[PDB]
Amino acid sequence: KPGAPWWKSAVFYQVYPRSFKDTNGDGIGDFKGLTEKLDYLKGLGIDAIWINPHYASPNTDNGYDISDYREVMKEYGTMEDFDRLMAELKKRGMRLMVDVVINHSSDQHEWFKSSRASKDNPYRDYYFWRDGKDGHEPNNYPSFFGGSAWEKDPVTGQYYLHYFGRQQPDLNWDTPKLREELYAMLRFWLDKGVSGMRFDTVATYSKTPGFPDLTPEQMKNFAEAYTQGPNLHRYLQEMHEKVFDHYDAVTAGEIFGAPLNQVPLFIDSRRKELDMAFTFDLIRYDRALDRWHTIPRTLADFRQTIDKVDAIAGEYGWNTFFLGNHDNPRAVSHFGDDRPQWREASAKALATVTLTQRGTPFIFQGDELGMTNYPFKTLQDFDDIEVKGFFQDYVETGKATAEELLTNVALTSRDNARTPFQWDDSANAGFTTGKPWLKVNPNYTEINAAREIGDPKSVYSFYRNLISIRHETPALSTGSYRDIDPSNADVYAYTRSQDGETYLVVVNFKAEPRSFTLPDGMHIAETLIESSSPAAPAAGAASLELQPWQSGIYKVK
Ligand SMILES: OC[C@H]1NC[C@H](O)[C@@H](O)[C@@H]1O
Ligand SMILES: [Ca+2]
Repeated sequence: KPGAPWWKSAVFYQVYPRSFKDTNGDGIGDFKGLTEKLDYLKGLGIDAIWINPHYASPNTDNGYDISDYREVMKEYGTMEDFDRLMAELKKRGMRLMVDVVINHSSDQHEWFKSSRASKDNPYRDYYFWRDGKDGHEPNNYPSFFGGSAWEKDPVTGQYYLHYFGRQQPDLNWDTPKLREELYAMLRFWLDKGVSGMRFDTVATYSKTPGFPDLTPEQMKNFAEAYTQGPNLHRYLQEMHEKVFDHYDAVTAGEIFGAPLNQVPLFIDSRRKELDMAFTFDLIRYDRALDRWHTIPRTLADFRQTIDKVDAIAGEYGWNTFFLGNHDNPRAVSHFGDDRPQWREASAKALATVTLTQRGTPFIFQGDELGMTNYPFKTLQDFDDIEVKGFFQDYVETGKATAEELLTNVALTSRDNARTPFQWDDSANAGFTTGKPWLKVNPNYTEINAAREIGDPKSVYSFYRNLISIRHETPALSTGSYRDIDPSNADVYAYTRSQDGETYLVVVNFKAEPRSFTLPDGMHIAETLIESSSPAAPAAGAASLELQPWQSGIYKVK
């Protein structure tokens, strides 16, 4: 003692409700579906669930465009269903983390309908309204979802700001009354017993006074420029002081776009801002600036990025660790090898990495099954507004052909992570009895929960066993982290240590046999678990012979 907070040793599971489990045949997942599957998650060993936005929403961005912060999304159920989900999680000693989207609201939110009525409306300053310049928009800000970040509203002739979709106007945190409304809203959910909140694009809350144009340089990486608002930390510290200081909920911020060196300002516990951070340096380590092309990287880049992110946590900060989420391609497809002969092996290898990283691991729904990217055939197979945005910015402008967009976005699209969870091999993998909102991956015939749960050699069983091991081994949670050799592009090896106990994690990222020599003086003591291994090393081993994609966790001496 002091002991570590429950969130530092917990294993979280991210549920994208819309695609988890449908119970009424409309093809959309819902609260009753998630509730019916809590035993599944409890059995896997999950301590807490983070659910994507579940509030009233027109769904132009699947929940991230909120029209009423105190009502549940019609598609997911009623408040009664949300309350029941809460109660069932508690009966199982599980915690719930909800998504908080307060960088912007839906343009259907009552605040916006009011704001847009006139320049003198009491809600005018709840958003950003500005006069155009030189015949066009206020400045050159681009939107993440296509075109300008400024939309003209003829009702007043001014433009309103939207970093994301035109139906997601940005909230004006410079307005005290708006901040107070957001705080009351957070208390509304916190009073219901919510255990955590994940703050969507938490680094963009502060806008730059005067909205000057982005420089040519900033334009190439506008995501970073939007995180440089001068009042950001003041706002975060105020929110902590006014809200979180009065509850025992964990806060996690999605720091997208921010330079890694600034992350400590968000998570250093002494600053009283956020408890932990979701960074994207790793998950986007091979993504081009335009966000739809990929750039070839090696394990050397992968581990060096992890090393830099871990270092940033220092002694008072804390990181979450994830290899996938609802905005990125599937982990095994992105970091592993999803070819049939290597999918399971690499998926287990990635699981070992995830569950042995320093920080709070988040498992995205389906990754415990080894789900893969989807085989998109036409641009119409994508539902995502972001893909429509790339079409607008790159195809309609003649920068790329529709075929080039398809070829590339098929590998990076958010829709890859949004296909229905594959429960079994019944119609539409047991996700729905109706027509799914997004097509189920045809590989559900071999990749599904029912098939993996009863098989000791499945990806699921491996995740389950890793989660047990993590729970029983303190060092694998809060222990220190040290990369054995940052320049090695074949075998990822590192140690986790705490209170004199040290563990070695070794993962072969190559589809070929490789060798690993332990550091001078270090020797294998015991083997906790291995995947794709014919035999464990013998006690005292000073080196290991690795099979393709083999992974293992060992106690060393
Ligand atoms: O809200 C905008 C953007 N924020 C980040 C979320 O992960 C993503 O799904 C959403 O579209
Ligand atoms: Ca439904």
